[PDB]
Amino acid sequence: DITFRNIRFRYKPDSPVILDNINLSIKQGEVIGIVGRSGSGKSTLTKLIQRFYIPENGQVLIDGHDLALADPNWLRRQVGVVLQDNVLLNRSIIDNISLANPGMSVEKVIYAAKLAGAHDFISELREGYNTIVGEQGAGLSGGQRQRIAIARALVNNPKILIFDEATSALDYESEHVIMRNMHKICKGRTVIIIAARLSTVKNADRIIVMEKGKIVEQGKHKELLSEPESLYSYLYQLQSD
Amino acid sequence: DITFRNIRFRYKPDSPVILDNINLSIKQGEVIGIVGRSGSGKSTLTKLIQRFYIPENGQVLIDGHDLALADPNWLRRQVGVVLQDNVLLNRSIIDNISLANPGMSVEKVIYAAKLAGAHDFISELREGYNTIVGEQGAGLSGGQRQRIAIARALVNNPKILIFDEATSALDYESEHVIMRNMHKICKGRTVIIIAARLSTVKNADRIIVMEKGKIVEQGKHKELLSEPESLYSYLYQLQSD
Ligand SMILES: Nc1ncnc2c1ncn2[C@@H]1O[C@H](COP(=O)(O)OP(=O)(O)OP(=O)(O)O)[C@@H](O)[C@H]1O
Ligand SMILES: Nc1ncnc2c1ncn2[C@@H]1O[C@H](COP(=O)(O)OP(=O)(O)OP(=O)(O)O)[C@@H](O)[C@H]1O
Ligand SMILES: [Mg+2]
Ligand SMILES: [Mg+2]
Repeated sequence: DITFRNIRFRYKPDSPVILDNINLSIKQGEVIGIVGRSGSGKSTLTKLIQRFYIPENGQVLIDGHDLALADPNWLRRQVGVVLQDNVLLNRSIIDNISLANPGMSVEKVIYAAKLAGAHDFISELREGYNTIVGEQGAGLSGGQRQRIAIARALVNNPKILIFDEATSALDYESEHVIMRNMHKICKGRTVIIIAARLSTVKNADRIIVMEKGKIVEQGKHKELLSEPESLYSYLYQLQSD
Repeated sequence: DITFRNIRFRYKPDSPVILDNINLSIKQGEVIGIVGRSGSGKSTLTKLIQRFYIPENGQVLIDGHDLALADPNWLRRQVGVVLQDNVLLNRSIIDNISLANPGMSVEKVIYAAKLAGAHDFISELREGYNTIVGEQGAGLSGGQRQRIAIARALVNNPKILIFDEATSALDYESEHVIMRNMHKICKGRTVIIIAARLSTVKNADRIIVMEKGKIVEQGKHKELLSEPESLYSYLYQLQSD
């Protein structure tokens, strides 16, 4: 349902090759984890899904549609991206979550906040969902902001959801709620998670290991650990050393 | 050399109490980990060490100097903070690292970059340290940007170095490099590390567990892990399973 075929990418005609002959099929309903060293090409890979950039070689396809000849506006709607950092607008928490669709009532707002694990702390603020967030973003803490951003992205409701280190600063309990809810979140859609914390993607249907712009290893968490000399094993065994 | 006595803090006279009756002493040269749930008061604690805000009861002292009497110019040179997200200026890597002390010898810049684990990727670039970074912050990757920021802070050379989730989006190898270099990073200084990944603060001299604006637990990695009912043990058990 999402296909990378013979993808070769570099940023400038002078730039070194960033993505080197990548081939990948991601079928609808799959949770895909993407791991690898800092600078290996994880983010660049997700940018071709959005067509901020075009490859010099190969094709990107969604549902059999070549993105190179697809409608620009159509593609924008299909992809929702949650980054590491998120600025919230100087308005209420409910308004911030409902950005993509007001008129959508309090219940689907709360459900989105319950999925993101935000409803608890919002209920215990005095002003509640009517709490006006900062003129810069953070009248709240980093993780609270980030959970509001996740709740908003769920309301946005794209058919392709990209988490780019979205949870890596959240505490284990907070991330667990979101990863526990991943079964409801990815119903009828594709979820792509780029993680530095390997434990985040432990239950992905497929984990992709990037190195120097190549998909170097692949499989489930336990399948990747079967080879002790694998790159995935080396990073995993660095958890506490 | 860092003391909190009977600290009560809130952000506004309207705001609820964030930090309550906190007492903390951190001697010179130590490496301190701070852990806790999102919204527990970790960032707030470090904000008072810079006097962005002032308490209603209690005192903050650095090297025996009450911050109510401190020179604001002095304190900024004393406390250097690396956050989760960092902006680079649209100029060369060496100009970005050198910002605080330009004209400083090139091998001191390179040394700081080696401690951050940035030297290897910078050298592999076509233009090396002379590479003009993002027309935004980064024509680099997030983790590359982050390691440049860490190097920049080491060059600032503060007596107190605060990492607020600075490594949480770094891969296990890049973070391991920084933590192995920690024994050189904290030569003649104190280092405070806020992390969601509890493995990051494993070898810290002391670990501080925050919960709802209070220091609930305090000790060494395994001393805290030994407690059958402690929050630290509960949070660690959420990592492995
Ligand atoms: N705008 C850009 N122009 C030129 N090169 C870039 C640009 N953005 C990234 N790169 C380069 O492409 C390579 C991969 O970058 P990418 O952001 O995809 O890596 P990443 O795996 O997401 O890194 P991290 O894990 O640190 O976020 C790196 O060598 C990086 O320097
Ligand atoms: N600028 C601010 N104004 C008012 N309240 C704030 C501000 N920053 C944080 N708070 C509130 O103070 C409490 C503690 O915030 P703090 O940022 O210290 O938590 P934290 O432990 O750093 O969380 P995280 O791990 O998510 O960053 C939270 O309940 C938050 O809503
Ligand atoms: Mg990236
Ligand atoms: Mg914080």
